[PDB]
Order: sequence, then C-alpha cells, then structure tokens
Amino acid sequence: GAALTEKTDIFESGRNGKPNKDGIKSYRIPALLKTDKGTLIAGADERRLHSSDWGDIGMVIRRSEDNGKTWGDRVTITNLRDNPKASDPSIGSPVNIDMVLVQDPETKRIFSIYDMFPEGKGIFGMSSQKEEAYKKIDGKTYQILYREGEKGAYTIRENGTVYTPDGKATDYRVVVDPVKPAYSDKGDLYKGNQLLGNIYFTTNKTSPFRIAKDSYLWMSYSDDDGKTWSAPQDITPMVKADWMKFLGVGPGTGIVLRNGPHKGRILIPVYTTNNVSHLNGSQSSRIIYSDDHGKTWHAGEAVNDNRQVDGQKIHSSTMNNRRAQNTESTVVQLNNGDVKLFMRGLTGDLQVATSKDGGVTWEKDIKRYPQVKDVYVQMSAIHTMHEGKEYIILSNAGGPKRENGMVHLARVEENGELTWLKHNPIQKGEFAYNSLQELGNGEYGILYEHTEKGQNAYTLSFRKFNWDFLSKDL
Ligand SMILES: CC(=O)N[C@H]1[C@H]([C@H](O)[C@H](O)CO)OC(C(=O)O)=C[C@@H]1O
Repeated sequence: GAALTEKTDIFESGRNGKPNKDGIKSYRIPALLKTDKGTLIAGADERRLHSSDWGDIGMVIRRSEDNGKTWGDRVTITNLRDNPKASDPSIGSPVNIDMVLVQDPETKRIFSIYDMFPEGKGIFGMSSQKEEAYKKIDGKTYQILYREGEKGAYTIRENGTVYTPDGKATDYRVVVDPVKPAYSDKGDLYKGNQLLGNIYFTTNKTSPFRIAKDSYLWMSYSDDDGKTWSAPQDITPMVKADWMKFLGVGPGTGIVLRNGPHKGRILIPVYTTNNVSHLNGSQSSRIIYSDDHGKTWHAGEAVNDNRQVDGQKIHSSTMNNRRAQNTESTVVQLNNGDVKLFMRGLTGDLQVATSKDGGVTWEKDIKRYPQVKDVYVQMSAIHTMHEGKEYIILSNAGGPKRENGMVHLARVEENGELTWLKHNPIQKGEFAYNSLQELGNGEYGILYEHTEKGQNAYTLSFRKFNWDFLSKDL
C-alpha cells in the first residue's frame, strides 16, 4: 500500500505577521541533502524581519541522523550583520539569499552556494548602472572598494589591507578572515585598530568604503558532515561575466555527474539577467560547474544562448522576451550521459532543456510537458532507479496558484526522452519551493514550503514517501 508520512515542521515561521519563538518571522527556500553518512541536511533562508527577498537573512541548516525522525539545533552557515544606522531596517542589511547544497562523493566535502548582495533590496534593488567589482593587478584579482568623492577604485589586498587607486597601502583594513559566530564580522572596515563600519553597508555609512553595488555568489563548505562551515568564499569572479547584471543560484540541491566523459563534475543551477531587460525579459537558466572538487568554478552557456525564438536568434545577454525566459531550475543527469534542466518559466507547463556535453551547451529543442503544470515557482527533481528501470521524480505546485503540492513520476528511456506516468498530491493548501532527496530502500524525502492556520510564508516541513506512493493510485 501507498505510504506517506505526516508532515514534520523543520523551520517554523511566526504567524499573523509576528515573529516566531526565536524572534524570526519567516523561513523560505528549502534545500535537502542526504550525505554519504546517511545524514539529512535541511537548509533554508532564515528571514528574520519579513518574508521579502531581502533584509536580514541567514543561511542556516539542521541535521537529522535518524533519516528525518528527529533534527538537531539550527546551525548558522553565514549571517552578515545589519547596518545599525540604516534608515529603513526592512532593507538595511547586507543580504544572503537562496542556497544550493551538494556533496562531492569523493572528498565528501559539502558545499552551500548562495547569493550575496550588499545592503539593499536584493534583486529588486539593483542599480541601472554597472560598477566594476574587481580589478586585476599583476595576475591578481582584488575586490574593489569605492569612496564617495573619488572616482578611482581602491582595492582589498593581502591581509585585507586597503590600497589606494594609485597602488599605495593605507591604514584601513577589511576583515577578510571573520571569526565571529556566523561570520557576522565579515566585511568590517577598520582604520588602524578602530572599527569604522562595513564595506557591505550602502547607506548612512560611518566608514569611507563600500564594495560595488552588484549581485554576488558566495560559497561555504563543510568537511564534517555539516556540523561546521568555513568562512564565505566569493566565487563571483570565477563565473560572472562583465555583461551579467544578476547572477544567482536556482535554489535546492545540486548534483555530481555519475557517468560519461564529465563524471565527477559538480553542477549548480543558476540564472542571470542582463542590462537590457533585467527582470522583465532576460531571466535565463544555466549552470556553473567544478571539475576539481569545488576548487574552481566555471560558467556553462545559457539555455537561451543562440536559441531560436519566433524565427530569430537570441542571447541571454541581449534578450528582451518575457515568454522565452527560464529562471530557477533543477538539474538531473540521465544514465545515457545526458543532462536535463527543468526550468521555472511562464509557459504554464514544464520546460526542459538537454545537454550532451556535461551542461556546457544546450540543444535547440526545449521540450514542454503539458502533463506537468508550472505556475511559475521553483521545483526540484531527482534521478532514481527502481527494479532496474530509470525514472525521474519531480515536485512542484499543482495550481491554480502556489498550492496543491504534487509529486510527478516520469520514466526515462535510453534516448533520454521522458514519459510522465503519475501525478500524486502530497500537500493540500499553500505549497511553493521544495527539495527532493532519495533516502534509499525505496524511500524518498522532501523539504517544502507550506503555510496554514495563519502562518507566515513559509514554514518548511518534511515528509517521506515510498514507491507505493509514487506509482499506485492514491
Ligand atoms: C534572489 C531572489 O530574489 N530569489 C527569490 C526569487 C526571485 O526573486 C525571482 O526568481 C525573480 O524573478 O523569487 C522568489 C519566489 O518565491 O518566487 C523567492 C526567491 O528567494
């Protein structure tokens, strides 16, 4: 008989707009990862001030060693301190938002890659004008600092020493090696031995320096099964092109290729916007990857690059076409070596791109599956084997709006084609972002967004189900 466990709340939001027991109003953006040790890591955005995509947001996780039955206390990966002088608290804090979790099967290192924005309104507060964020000097990439009244770009060098645009050291220094809990001291700006402010503050500043106002990508990793995490690493320069406006991850759980010429490659879903149409018509999915176990990262090409739309070719850097957009996505590798990218879009149904070269380039045929509705919200999908047959499990809202969570089952053939077999409900009422993981022995787990009884968006809950729940009619 079909089996589905009762929902268990992992990250509890407050209700009626009030903070929860820990003084936090909202939780969002679930990530679920089953590690080599069998541990379950549930990650999420800890949105203290409100549910919006900005403000004071920490990257946190909880661990379960009994396959989801019980969970340990919250573990904070990164939580930047707010600007104590910001006029509007709701938007007065440097921001981290949306994470992707994944573990290297060989080194066992667990990665959490997430967005970073200096103080502001995140993706909804990006400037119309670009500001250079890095500058190369003698084969050395340094992060730039701007000072009001001066056009020249200062730079942060060894030991966090701030250098003038002319190449001279100053008495200013940045905390590049934070040591406080959650690394809340990262970016602190000192003059001599006195703390003046923070390079991530953009308003009512007390120090002379700030980084470029742009979208960044950070990475933290754990070598102890998620118990402790390293200080944030800025990987933005390795993958963000000069034309890119926004560059962020497609939240959830990434993968490591299991077969093919690119086996071992780590894939992280991401998406960008350009300066032509930004959020109106340029959101384009793609992936970033690492072939050296997370040491260095590289950007693949966008699904939209050289894509044919209405008889004409477009590019992710210049496009202005609402319906041709593809944003957050989930990635899966098939046994035939192909990489499938299920992308959140505006067609009303499931859009999927296919890569034959480890995720670098994408084939011309972007298939749509009317069998799986898409109300324009994040989704997750995972590869799975059952009785010698290859399948794909995908979960997302069934509609009309972000509600009625569904778990779709598809059969994968040798040519990589998909055949949707079943569509079973898993959660009534509100349902949004989710993250699926195979637990083994025919069981699966899912961390998802849901609310009820007046809960703030959202409360992240966990459920487990087996094959009987997937196939047989409920
Ligand atoms: C970085 C960021 O803002 N991510 C947010 C995402 C984004 O705003 C959208 O993809 C832009 O089109 O939207 C949503 C959402 O619930 O729909 C929550 C995500 O945290």
